[PDB]
Amino acid sequence: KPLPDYVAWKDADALIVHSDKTLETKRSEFGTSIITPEEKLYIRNNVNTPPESILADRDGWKVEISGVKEPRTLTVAELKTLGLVTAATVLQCSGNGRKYFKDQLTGDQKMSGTPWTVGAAGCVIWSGVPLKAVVDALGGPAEGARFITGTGGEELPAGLDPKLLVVERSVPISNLDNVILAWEMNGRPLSLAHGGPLRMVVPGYSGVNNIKYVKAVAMTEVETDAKIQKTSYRVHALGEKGSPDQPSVWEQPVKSWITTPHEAAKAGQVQIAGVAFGGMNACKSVEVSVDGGQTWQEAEFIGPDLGRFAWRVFALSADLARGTYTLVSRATDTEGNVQPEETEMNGAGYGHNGWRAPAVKLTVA
Amino acid sequence: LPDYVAWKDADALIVHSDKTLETKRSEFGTSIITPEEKLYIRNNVNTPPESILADRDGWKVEISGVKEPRTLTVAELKTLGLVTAATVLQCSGNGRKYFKDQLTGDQKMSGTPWTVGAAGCVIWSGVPLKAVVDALGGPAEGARFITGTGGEELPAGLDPKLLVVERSVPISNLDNVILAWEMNGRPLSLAHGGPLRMVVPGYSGVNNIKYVKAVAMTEVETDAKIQKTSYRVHALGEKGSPDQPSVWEQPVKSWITTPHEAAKAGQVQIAGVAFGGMNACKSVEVSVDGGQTWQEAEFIGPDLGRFAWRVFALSADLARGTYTLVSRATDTEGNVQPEETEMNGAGYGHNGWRAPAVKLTVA
Ligand code: MSS
Ligand code: MSS
Repeated sequence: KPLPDYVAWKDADALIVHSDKTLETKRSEFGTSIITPEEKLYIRNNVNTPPESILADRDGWKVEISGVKEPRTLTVAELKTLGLVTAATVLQCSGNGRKYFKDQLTGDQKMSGTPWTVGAAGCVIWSGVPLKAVVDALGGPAEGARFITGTGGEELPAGLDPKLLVVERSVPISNLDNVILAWEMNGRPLSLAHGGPLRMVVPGYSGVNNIKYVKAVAMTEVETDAKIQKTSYRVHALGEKGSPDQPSVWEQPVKSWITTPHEAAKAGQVQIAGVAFGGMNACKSVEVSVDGGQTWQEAEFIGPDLGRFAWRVFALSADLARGTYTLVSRATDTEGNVQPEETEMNGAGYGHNGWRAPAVKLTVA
Repeated sequence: LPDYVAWKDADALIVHSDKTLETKRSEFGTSIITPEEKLYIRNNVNTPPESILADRDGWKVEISGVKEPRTLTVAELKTLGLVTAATVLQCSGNGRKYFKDQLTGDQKMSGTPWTVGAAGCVIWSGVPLKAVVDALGGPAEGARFITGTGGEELPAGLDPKLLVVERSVPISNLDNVILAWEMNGRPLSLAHGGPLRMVVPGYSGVNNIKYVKAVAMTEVETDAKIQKTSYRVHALGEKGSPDQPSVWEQPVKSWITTPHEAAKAGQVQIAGVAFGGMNACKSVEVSVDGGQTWQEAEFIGPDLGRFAWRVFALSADLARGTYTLVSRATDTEGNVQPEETEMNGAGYGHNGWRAPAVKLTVA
């Protein structure tokens, strides 16, 4: 399957093209430098990408800020005057790990959606303006405000109900201090593929909440009742419809997976590495096992600490005999949350973080 | 753009020569890490052919000056350890333009007139030299230097010492030195020293040997031209000689990176990059009036370590006019940038705060 027009610049050999809206990073392509190369970063769109014309005048891009004491519309040019913040986060789809839930289906049980393994995730550095600074410039939040609600800038088709298609998401207002209106990713102007010219980055939260080409940010008393917030991206049992009484895919859980080696290794000393994060919290420690979870050893963190929303690279130096190993990692966050062996089933297949499913088969020769 | 860097971003680079590409001041970004396609280039000799990347894991490195000396492949090196570190990769020439501006009368200085773009901050990943040396029994008794040899093919007939890119640094750097196969998450490019590079954190660019084919623990510095007489700190009109200081440790330095030319009157975000070389940057001051008044700046983004640089920013409310933006950094040991750097003949190691001032026209 060929790389779509809007991501022709990406690295075809590093990606699994599930659909034109769905590209997964290969497990062997994450690297050990923490930061995921831009041309290898995964893609997940719910609707078609806007035209490249929206990047012609980046500084002219408009964002309606409401739910504040002094509401008005500000340009990216203006936003650039109000502040500057840089932060590393784990950008991951709630769908990441869905394949593993599908593997657990018995009988006539069925689950739709992209069968992501581990490649629907990356760690990237964002740069932009803190939402707090933007809200404080406009007098602060309106009294009684409970949510940050961001609206994707895609053109909606005329005639149809906009709420059925709009990419609009709501997160609690306690995230205000963390939220970034970002125009830059990994040192470059933000690409169209990843939400340029401006993206609402919500650290620690799942991909869906990080709104590409954000054209509106509202401090609201209620969640948006858009389809994508009200019934979609909800955690429910098999056979249940989604509904707003259920937990939405917000905070990311503690998670990890092994990234290297991916298939083969020579007998003797082998460096086993991977990535680990705690979502809202930093990863405190990681254990690695070469025998599918029977025996565990403490791993070392590799590289610098990019913050509690980022991931760490970890490594275990293992001396291995000839054979077929089953490499798995189990991470713990700073609050004591640890990955389970398996994740409790849910109907849409969101938020997998089990350690057994994503095991790497290492043939040691 | 030359063949070996055709993948780079032409609009982000100033092409001085086929061996010399400078990053534009407006292209550093505020994410700390310098985009690979925008990273500067400085070669002393022609780049090897792209064929050396065909078999990366098969690339050979002669390790000597150890108890049990032998040649190891990149494949083997990958088994011995793993390390990741962010460093400031900067040419000793960076800032040479500013030294040339200080020349009076019939004084002359050769070399690329770099301003501030002969530098980047990048994440390396590879194997610690210490682990490689420990696997081979440790350093030979009496070893004083880490000497690395560039893998370029030398022309036959000519004295190899006149052209070889071979550099020596003190052995106290052993714990920091990385034999790196990866940069910013990707396999290391040919342009930046792939398939394997000797990264010496805190030291100037010249010491970070591309396509390293030999690493020796030696009792003496290599007497190669590039080490013995070149890259030495001397006065105007003096020849270089090995009694003089070599361009080793980087001094505390900074420069403003944004905005680069224009801004609207009112609130303006003034940002830049700062590092202490061997030491972390502790603090940065920014001035909008060419050094008459100073204000403390904030650090922006995460701390990538003592060898890296920090992004800093000052939020300034500015009236209409023409400002002169300058930054002055201090390291964790109290070393601070001077206004100007003492002159030296080859124009190495500029770190003054006045010369690299940005002219901001506020409308
Ligand atoms: N505007 C917008 N935004 C947005 C969207 C769309 O569609 N639109 N998607 C989501 C999702 S869903 Mo699941 O949870 S993941 C995800 C993400 C992805 O990212 P990238 O593509 O950059 O990777 O994004 C996010 N944001
Ligand atoms: N092998 C080799 N390496 C090498 C060389 C040569 O020539 N060769 N150069 C130096 C120098 S000098 Mo003055 O100090 S700066 C510098 C650097 C740069 O890097 P990039 O190009 O990658 O950026 O490199 C380094 N390394």
